[PDB]
Amino acid sequence: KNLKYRIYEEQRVGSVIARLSEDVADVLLKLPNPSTVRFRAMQRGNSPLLVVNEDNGEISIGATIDREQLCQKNLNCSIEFDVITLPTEHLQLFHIEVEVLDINDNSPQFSRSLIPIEISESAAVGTRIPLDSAFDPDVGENSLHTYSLSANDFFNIEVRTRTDGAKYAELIVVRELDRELKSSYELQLTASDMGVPQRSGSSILKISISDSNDNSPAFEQQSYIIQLLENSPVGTLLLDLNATDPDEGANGKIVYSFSSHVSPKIMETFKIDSERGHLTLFKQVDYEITKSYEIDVQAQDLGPNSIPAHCKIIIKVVDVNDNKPEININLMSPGKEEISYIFEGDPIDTFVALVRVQDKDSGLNGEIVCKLHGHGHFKLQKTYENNYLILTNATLDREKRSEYSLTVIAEDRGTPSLSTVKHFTVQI
Amino acid sequence: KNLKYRIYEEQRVGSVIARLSEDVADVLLKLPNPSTVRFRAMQRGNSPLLVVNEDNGEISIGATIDREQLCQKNLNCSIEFDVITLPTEHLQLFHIEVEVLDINDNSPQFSRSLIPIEISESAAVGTRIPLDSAFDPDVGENSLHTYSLSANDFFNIEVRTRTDGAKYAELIVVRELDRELKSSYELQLTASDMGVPQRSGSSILKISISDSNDNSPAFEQQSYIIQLLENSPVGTLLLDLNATDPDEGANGKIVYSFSSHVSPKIMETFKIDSERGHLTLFKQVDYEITKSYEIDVQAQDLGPNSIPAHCKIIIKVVDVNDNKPEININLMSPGKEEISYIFEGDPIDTFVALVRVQDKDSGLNGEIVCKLHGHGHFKLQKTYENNYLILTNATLDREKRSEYSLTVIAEDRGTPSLSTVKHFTVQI
Ligand SMILES: *[C@@H]1O[C@H](CO[C@@H]2O[C@@H](C)[C@@H](O)[C@@H](O)[C@@H]2O)[C@@H](O[C@@H]2O[C@H](CO)[C@@H](O[C@@H]3O[C@H](CO[C@H]4O[C@H](CO)[C@@H](O)[C@H](O)[C@@H]4O)[C@@H](O)[C@H](O[C@H]4O[C@H](CO)[C@@H](O)[C@H](O)[C@@H]4O)[C@@H]3O)[C@H](O)[C@H]2NC(C)=O)[C@H](O)[C@H]1NC(C)=O
Ligand SMILES: *[C@@H]1O[C@H](CO[C@@H]2O[C@@H](C)[C@@H](O)[C@@H](O)[C@@H]2O)[C@@H](O[C@@H]2O[C@H](CO)[C@@H](O[C@@H]3O[C@H](CO)[C@@H](O)[C@H](O)[C@@H]3O)[C@H](O)[C@H]2NC(C)=O)[C@H](O)[C@H]1NC(C)=O
Ligand SMILES: *[C@@H]1O[C@H](CO[C@@H]2O[C@@H](C)[C@@H](O)[C@@H](O)[C@@H]2O)[C@@H](O[C@@H]2O[C@H](CO)[C@@H](O)[C@H](O)[C@H]2NC(C)=O)[C@H](O)[C@H]1NC(C)=O
Ligand SMILES: *[C@@H]1O[C@H](CO)[C@@H](O)[C@H](O[C@@H]2O[C@@H](C)[C@@H](O)[C@@H](O)[C@@H]2O)[C@H]1NC(C)=O
Ligand SMILES: *[C@@H]1O[C@H](CO)[C@@H](O)[C@H](O)[C@H]1NC(C)=O
Ligand SMILES: *[C@@H]1O[C@H](CO)[C@@H](O)[C@H](O)[C@H]1NC(C)=O
Ligand SMILES: [Ca+2]
Ligand SMILES: [Ca+2]
Ligand SMILES: [Ca+2]
Ligand SMILES: [Ca+2]
Ligand SMILES: [Ca+2]
Ligand SMILES: [Ca+2]
Ligand SMILES: [Ca+2]
Ligand SMILES: [Ca+2]
Ligand SMILES: [Ca+2]
Ligand SMILES: [Ca+2]
Ligand SMILES: [Ca+2]
Ligand SMILES: [Ca+2]
Ligand SMILES: [Ca+2]
Ligand SMILES: [Ca+2]
Ligand SMILES: [Ca+2]
Ligand SMILES: [Ca+2]
Ligand SMILES: [Ca+2]
Ligand SMILES: [Ca+2]
Ligand code: NA
Ligand code: NA
Repeated sequence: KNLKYRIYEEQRVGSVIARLSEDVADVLLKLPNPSTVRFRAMQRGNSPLLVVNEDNGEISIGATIDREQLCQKNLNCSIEFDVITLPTEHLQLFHIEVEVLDINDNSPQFSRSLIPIEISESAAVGTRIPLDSAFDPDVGENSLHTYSLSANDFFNIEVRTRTDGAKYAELIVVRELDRELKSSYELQLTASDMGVPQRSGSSILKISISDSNDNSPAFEQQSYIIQLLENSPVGTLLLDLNATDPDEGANGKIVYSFSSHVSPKIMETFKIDSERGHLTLFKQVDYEITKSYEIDVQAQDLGPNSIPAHCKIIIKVVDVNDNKPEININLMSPGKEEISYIFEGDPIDTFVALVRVQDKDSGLNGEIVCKLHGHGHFKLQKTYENNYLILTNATLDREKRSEYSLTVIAEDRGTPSLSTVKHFTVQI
Repeated sequence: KNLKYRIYEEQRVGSVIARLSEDVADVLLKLPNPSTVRFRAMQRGNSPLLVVNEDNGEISIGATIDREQLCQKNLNCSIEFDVITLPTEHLQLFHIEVEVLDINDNSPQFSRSLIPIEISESAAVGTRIPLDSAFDPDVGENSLHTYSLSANDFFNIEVRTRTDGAKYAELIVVRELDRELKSSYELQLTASDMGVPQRSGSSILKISISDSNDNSPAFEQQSYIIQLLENSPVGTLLLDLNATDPDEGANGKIVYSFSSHVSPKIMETFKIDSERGHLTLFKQVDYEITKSYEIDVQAQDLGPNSIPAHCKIIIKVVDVNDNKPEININLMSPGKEEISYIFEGDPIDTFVALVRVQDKDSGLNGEIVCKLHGHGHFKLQKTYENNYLILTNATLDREKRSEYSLTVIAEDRGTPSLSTVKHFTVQI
């Protein structure tokens, strides 16, 4: 005869499932000498989960019944057990089937306690990252049901089911990440089943935010006015530029250089340190040639898709008194630097020489005072700016002196003052 | 007296500019013997540009007058020089100012003929790149006025003016660039002034498009279904994955790996080649333990801000006949494998043995044929699936023989078939 029974797993050893006397009365009481029958179980002596009492026919749990090690994740679980009546003469055969129900004696569990995941700050709102699945060997209501993520402002989870039915958690970036502000997170993922009592397991996700090159260098200020004495030595520090980049590694490492469009002249006279940004002089400047310079400097990081920053540096040169006045004396005489005077006297206010002075410099450094200091009484008459005339101031005397020596002094209004002197003689 | 004249540069040497005798008549005609006066130029510097005719006072070009070498880029240009009348008796002084005008005898020119510029395809519509400025030593309308860029579909040009008045060209990205399609451009930039005849100069732009990581790997298919014999040797090639990335260098170098969320079990049994994508078996499979696998494999490039690609590989394991049938024979005898039989003549169909068979496999590989072989007159009667009884089939006349030896055959319906044999003796 066939008998079917229904138990819960892990019940205490020795508990009775059924009593043959009570359930197979129709068979036992119809044998010869009903009270003399004895029972024998048909199993091996290794791990007998069900046992029969040979004297009264009690079917009781012999060893622990773990549904999980027995049927794994199958919904249907049942143990088979054959019992026979002794003696052999007209023995009966009882095939006993015990359906095993599952209790919730297993909590959700994670493979690893630390779940390291790396996310680039570039990751767009909506990015999804499947997380480790917890394992719950139970079945039905007792198996893994849902997940939950510790409260925070940047991540969520959606619970999903894959092809085979199992459930898993998908991490979702819901707010724009920024490594420059918060580089790492630590959040708790909790899996829980739907059993009674409800069980839970948990793991910690260590989210690390990798840097992307979402920031370019920045200058303190964009414009600069530098004054430079035209006599500064090669190597003078014109300006130490400082730019900053919040990014990490190469993305935040800055290189300074002259903008790609700078004129060659600027590169001829100035040099910029690629690493520290020391704008230095390479060959001296001359106010008498170019009075100003408009340098365009750029700073760019060594990261990908890099946008550069730029600042403008105006170098204004200032004049120094590095040019001495020039004296030119011109005469009517076609040949030489000598002024010919009539042997026998001459009239007053007679043209002797034209005098022109000039100074390369500017301002007071280029303004000239001219003085005539010959050994006599000639007069230096102004005609226009920096152009004077040399004339006489009284009637001369041939007999007294024949050779004259005149000296012109040109002295600019600079400090230190500079001056030159020229000499020429008057033959009469 | 002051005299002002207006001439053009580069005029034919020897041409007459003005006649002093004619222009200072109002002064000469008030002298004694106006017709005897002669003129002398006060030519200063090592620059003999203009000459005076001593007899009539004609001002003629002594040497070529190049406005560019004299006043450079200044609007106001003039040569100043003093001329005097002979004889000295009340000689006159004429200050002459000769304004030199500019002709368009110089074309715009570029410092370098090839202008190499590098642009990353990531550069957004609107990016601007100031380009080298050409230099035109002319002045006014004759100097650099406008620029022009060879016709194209990806770049535009805007003309600009800097603080000091000079003009420059700003390159503009007008349409989204894509290096994967077109890696370089070559465009002609022409600077032209506004003189008549209009003169022009040109340089060529070598535009290089640097690659950015704007593409992630791609798989041929999204999922793959693999059937796998549970007896395949370690190393069987399950699948050769091919992913492609159009990017350059590291951006296009692909790495294959198991997704970070795969279970340790999957990594215990499978291996993926990081470089070529060879999904191979690491530890043999057993259909009797796990029947399928859902592998999540990813391929990502070695570039920045990299998004990985994903493919799902479903491995269906298939049963083979790799388990032999198992026989359990149970008897009355508690000690050893001999079944003690009633010495006295027994009736037909008397219990001798209980026999159970089983097979781990599935389908025909798990279907068992059970057969009873022996000396004679025994019957193997089925009770239920894979469970039979050994009984007697004739009157046990002890006289014939006392010892019997019986052999039980379990042979599954697999291919190749597997079998188990049991032996036990029947004493009467
Ligand atoms: C992934 O890419 C794999 C590579 O295939 C190429 O990839 C790139 C580089 C391009 O060239 C592209 O055009 C190619 O597709 C690809 O695997 C290939 O698959 C084919 C069949 O699908 C294979 O052809 C078969 O080759 C074997 C062996 O020959 C090879 O191996 C020997 C030993 O190493 C070498 O000496 C040879 O030079 C070959 O390289 C043959 O035995 C076989 O012949 C039999 O099968 C064909 C039909 O396939 C019949 O017509 C014949 O009559 C025979 O019955 C084929 O010739 C090819 O070998 C293989 N190459 C690999 C793996 O490198 C794969 O399909 C792509 N996708 C996936 C999902 O795997
Ligand atoms: C760029 O930065 C440098 C360095 O400044 C220092 O380092 C940076 C990384 C930042 O952390 C700064 O906050 C930090 O101060 C600047 O150079 C520094 O300039 C100052 C003056 O501005 C120097 O100190 C002065 O030196 C004079 C002359 O001897 C004294 O009379 C003053 O009493 C005062 O001490 C300082 O020495 C100098 N640093 C070094 C290392 O030489 C630099 O100015 C700056 N660039 C710009 C454009 O501001
Ligand atoms: C899993 O169990 C179902 C449920 O039915 C069974 O009912 C009892 C008879 C007993 O067997 C209990 O353990 C189960 O709860 C099975 O469904 C039956 O399957 C048989 C044949 O397989 C079929 O003839 C019946 O009609 C089915 N019953 C119903 C209500 O539809 C199912 O077969 C079991 N699956 C496996 C793989 O064993
Ligand atoms: C030029 O001639 C005039 C004629 O009157 C003189 O006055 C200048 O000399 C100065 O003036 C007189 C009044 C006297 O005080 C004399 O001592 C002055 O030096 C004369 N100048 C020169 C430089 O010879
Ligand atoms: C230069 O010439 C202009 C005419 O274009 C005139 O207006 C100006 O006065 C001149 N520059 C001077 C006088 O400094
Ligand atoms: C057992 O003996 C009977 C007697 O006729 C016979 O019919 C039967 O075939 C025998 N058993 C087997 C398995 O042949
Ligand atoms: Ca259990
Ligand atoms: Ca359980
Ligand atoms: Ca559970
Ligand atoms: Ca950021
Ligand atoms: Ca940066
Ligand atoms: Ca960053
Ligand atoms: Ca100088
Ligand atoms: Ca100077
Ligand atoms: Ca001076
Ligand atoms: Ca010229
Ligand atoms: Ca010119
Ligand atoms: Ca020109
Ligand atoms: Ca592209
Ligand atoms: Ca690209
Ligand atoms: Ca790529
Ligand atoms: Ca197997
Ligand atoms: Ca098998
Ligand atoms: Ca088998
Ligand atoms: Na610096
Ligand atoms: Na491959």
